Amino acid sequence: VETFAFQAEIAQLMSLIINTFYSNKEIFLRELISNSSDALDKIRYESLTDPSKLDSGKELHINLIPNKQDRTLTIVDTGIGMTKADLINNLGTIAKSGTKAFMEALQAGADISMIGQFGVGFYSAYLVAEKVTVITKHNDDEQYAWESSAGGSFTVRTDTGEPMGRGTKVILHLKEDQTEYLEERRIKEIVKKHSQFIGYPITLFVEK
Ligand SMILES: COc1ccc(-c2c(-c3cc(-c4cncc5ccccc45)c(O)cc3O)noc2NC(=O)C2CC2)cc1
Repeated sequence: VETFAFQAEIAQLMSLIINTFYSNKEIFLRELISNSSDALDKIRYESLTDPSKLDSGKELHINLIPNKQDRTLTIVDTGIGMTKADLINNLGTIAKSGTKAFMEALQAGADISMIGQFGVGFYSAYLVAEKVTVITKHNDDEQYAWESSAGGSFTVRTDTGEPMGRGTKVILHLKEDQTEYLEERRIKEIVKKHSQFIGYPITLFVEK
């Protein structure tokens, strides 16, 4: 287990998201679905010239998995997946400018829902989650677990859990007052309202 500090700007953005009173929290789901869609686009495109890249799984889709017992909402995709360098360095590097621009926009009146326009929508997860754990697997690389409860640091480790074929699994450990996002009807509403134009199947797993 290695522990890292977030880039300064990103840590500041996370603090703002966590501490600003903002009722329209449902936007987190659209942003995570959008990220999955981008990752799916990437593996789809790469497979067009190298179909062996789908040996780790041909289906390109997104599953939404609420679990009231664990108080978790899981967003799983079979996209390209992330490398160790993605988790430690690249995600942060490619987000820096958008983060700075988003922070400036906020100070100048813009509202939190604009976050996705700046390419940093992931961090809206912290509107509803006290901790986010992400398992990811890129071809020809190992499975990793990323995790953060904010507060300025994240961890990365090699994951010895159940093998994913390829893709990314975002596990939102929800805040006690945010359990509405574990309800079937609510998730359906949110997906229809914000994520109706995604080129991959989105499947809601109903709890038994
Ligand atoms: C918007 O920018 C990005 C950056 C990277 C990705 C991405 C994901 C992915 C990432 C996040 C996510 C996005 N942002 C921060 C995250 C932080 C921790 C864990 C997942 C994160 C996620 O929620 C779901 C995913 O399937 N998987 O592979 C990817 N590779 C790329 O796309 C190559 C740069 C081309 C998606 C969007």
